[PDB]
Amino acid sequence: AFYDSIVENYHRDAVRGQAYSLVEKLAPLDQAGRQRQLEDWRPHYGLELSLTDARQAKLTQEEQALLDKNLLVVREDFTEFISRIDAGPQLLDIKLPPEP
Amino acid sequence: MMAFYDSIVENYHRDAVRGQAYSLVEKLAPLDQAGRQRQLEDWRPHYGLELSLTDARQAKLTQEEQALLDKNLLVVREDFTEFISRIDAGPQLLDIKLPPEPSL
Repeated sequence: AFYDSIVENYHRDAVRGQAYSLVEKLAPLDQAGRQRQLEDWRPHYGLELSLTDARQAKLTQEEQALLDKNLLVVREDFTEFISRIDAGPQLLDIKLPPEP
Repeated sequence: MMAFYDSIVENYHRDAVRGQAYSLVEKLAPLDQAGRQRQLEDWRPHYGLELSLTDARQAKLTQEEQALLDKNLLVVREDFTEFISRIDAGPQLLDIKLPPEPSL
């Protein structure tokens, strides 16, 4: 719907730079290096950070098509963001802080 | 309880932006003035946020807001769309603005 598109694109815009900077540090690292880098960030981040992939995330074909374009997949009422990291299958998951 | 509502919204936005600001400051703080400007220019084509440098004079910070910076907490402004962050012990601060909002 039009509301959904505009809000989704806005949050895409608000988070794409954040995702870029996290990916820029994660992409050169191996699997263990990525997990350690996530643990290093967590005491400084209000966002929930984790690694995932299309199977663990149950990505639809439309969502995979976004990742092919290096666009953020937006889920969970505009609070979860999934980013391509590189040419490989492992993805970055970013969640906004929990609400009170 | 709507009487405190602005503190809930402020703390939420501070929580959502504090990590972003930390990662930006980590790159800016070690750099001299030319390096900070260069780094900002390299970031902009990858960011939907507006990124700039400011200080307490040109931001017209209140004492309350300077008190937050002294604690390395984000100053939050402009309908929770602008965030000002301490960079180091110097006067130059980081200004972060969310993307333009849609209009009816």
